[PDB]
Amino acid sequence: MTTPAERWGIHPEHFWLYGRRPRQMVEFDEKMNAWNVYGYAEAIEVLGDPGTFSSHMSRLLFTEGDLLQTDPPDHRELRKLVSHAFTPKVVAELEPRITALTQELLDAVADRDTFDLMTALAYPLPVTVVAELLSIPSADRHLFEGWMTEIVHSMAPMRKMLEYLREHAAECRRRPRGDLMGKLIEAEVDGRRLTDNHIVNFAKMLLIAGYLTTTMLIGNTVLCLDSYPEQAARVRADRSLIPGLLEESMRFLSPVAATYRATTRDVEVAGQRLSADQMVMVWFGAANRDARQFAEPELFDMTRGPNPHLGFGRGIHFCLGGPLARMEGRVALDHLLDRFPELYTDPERPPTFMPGFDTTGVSSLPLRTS
Ligand code: HEM
Ligand SMILES: [Mg+2]
Ligand SMILES: [Mg+2]
Ligand SMILES: [Mg+2]
Ligand SMILES: [Mg+2]
Repeated sequence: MTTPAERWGIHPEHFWLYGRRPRQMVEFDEKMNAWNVYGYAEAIEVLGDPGTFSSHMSRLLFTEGDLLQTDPPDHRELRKLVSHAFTPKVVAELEPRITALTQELLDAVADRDTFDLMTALAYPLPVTVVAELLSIPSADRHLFEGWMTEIVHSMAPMRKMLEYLREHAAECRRRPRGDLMGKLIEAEVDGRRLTDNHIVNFAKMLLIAGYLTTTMLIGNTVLCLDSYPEQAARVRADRSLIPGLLEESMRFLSPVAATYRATTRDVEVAGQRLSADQMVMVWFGAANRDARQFAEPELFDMTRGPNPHLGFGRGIHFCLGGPLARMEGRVALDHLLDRFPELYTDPERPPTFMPGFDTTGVSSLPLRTS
């Protein structure tokens, strides 16, 4: 069966998408001036040692409040403080709103013969969750819909969004409430109250981290359903397969193909000697194709497994929006299949993908009913 990668030429440089093995699981590149980690076990080792493999990228050369760029102990405190807003409890509380939105979005395309799934369902979806968590007024949510689209399209839309979030942080200081913003106002990291800049960077981080990759998740999954008809038929007849389907979609096409790490000391990984102050690229996409961990990794199999892929990552930085992303993917797919009995890709209007080399996901997906 022809994979999505072979059908449309998804990231030809991503050799693992075409069943090709890396010569070594840890390889240095002179052109990139960075170490590449391709193996599953080696990835877990790198991700499991944040003291050696820092997340603070500025070391190799503003980021305060941004969890992605923060190491322990500051990371430990800041994550612990915001953890409550990402639990399965918050997932269940937000589901009816996202369900309603999914219905509304699919009402618009219900009678269409052709439609782009990305612009119809995938793009106008993920903002709502983050907007709810950041207590963005419902009237200002359209602004974030526009801003996030522009940044995806390509500095100017980012400037306006940061400008809004600065005043939003100052407004929430005048309005005390038991939400995520309110807890950030009363928060203490390193024995110090977080300034507006800390909260702005956190808000910016959350918006970026909760948008494009969720969009890629929706796109990639439908792309996989179109490539595997026998498996897609089982999904329509058994909707309880959807959670497993989404997990495999992330293994097969990891929206975040790689994350970045920086060495703090001389370290040996898989016999390779890494020097201090060097960039390390941890390829989630490559690690998800490791046959030492996954049986027949070249095959798409929704029935895995359990499926311990690295699409959400691994370690202390493990995706906080993990539970929220799976839910958003589930609701989007379930209702999409309910509304459209038949969905097909168009050879005349082929799907396009994000150019980013550290990503693997759909940018546009034209669909037809017959
Ligand atoms: C399917 C879509 C998604 C993908 C591909 C994805 C990818 C990731 C990955 C791989 C990490 C770990 C990063 C690392 O180790 O360096 C992560 C953490 C994070 N994610 Fe998820 N994610 C997704 C959904 C979300 C959602 C729904 C949110 C929230 C709205 C979110 C916001 C974050 C934030 C703020 C972090 C940083 C947490 C930390 O550093 O402790 N991402 N995202
Ligand atoms: Mg910095
Ligand atoms: Mg700086
Ligand atoms: Mg099949
Ligand atoms: Mg769920």
